[PDB]
Amino acid sequence: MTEYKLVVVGAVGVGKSALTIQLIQNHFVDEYDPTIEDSYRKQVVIDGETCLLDILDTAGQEEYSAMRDQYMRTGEGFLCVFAINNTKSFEDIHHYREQIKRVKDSEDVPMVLVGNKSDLPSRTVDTKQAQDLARSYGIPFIETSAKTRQGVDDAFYTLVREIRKHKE
Ligand SMILES: c1coc(CNc2nc3ccccc3[nH]2)c1
Repeated sequence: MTEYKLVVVGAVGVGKSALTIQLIQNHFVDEYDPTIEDSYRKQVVIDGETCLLDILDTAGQEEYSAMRDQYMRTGEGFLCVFAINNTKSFEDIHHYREQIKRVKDSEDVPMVLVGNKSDLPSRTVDTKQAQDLARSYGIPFIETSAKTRQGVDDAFYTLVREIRKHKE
């Protein structure tokens, strides 16, 4: 069986806990609790093939910098999730990308750009911003609304295909 090493990252105030739980047991929790290290693995059918998704959600604080290079050495797919309500996270994506690219040590990297909290009326970061920024990276941007379950699975399937075809 094929294992997809994916890691969930982002900023504080986005709610990665809801993103992980929604994809695992299919539940949405409004409660925000900072998780450090939890195991999130589930078998999903990708394009007619059942595969095991090995996902590890990590911290998003600057307090945890030493363990950064650790999970970045095993994780193949980095889930850079930001929030449209937080324009800071939009910028932090570049810094995070820089750190990731620093560990990856490669220009070509199959990653995606997804944002949460798209259900909030306080949209600080508009679509044009992300869509235009994606042009510089060379990777598409996907809107992930875990609130109403829109784009959740869709954005996850594309990532797998990009990585699968890259291994071929
Ligand atoms: C118990 C503790 O970790 C596990 C699963 N391992 C695991 N390695 C990973 C490396 C990168 C991303 C997710 C990963 N997930 C089970």
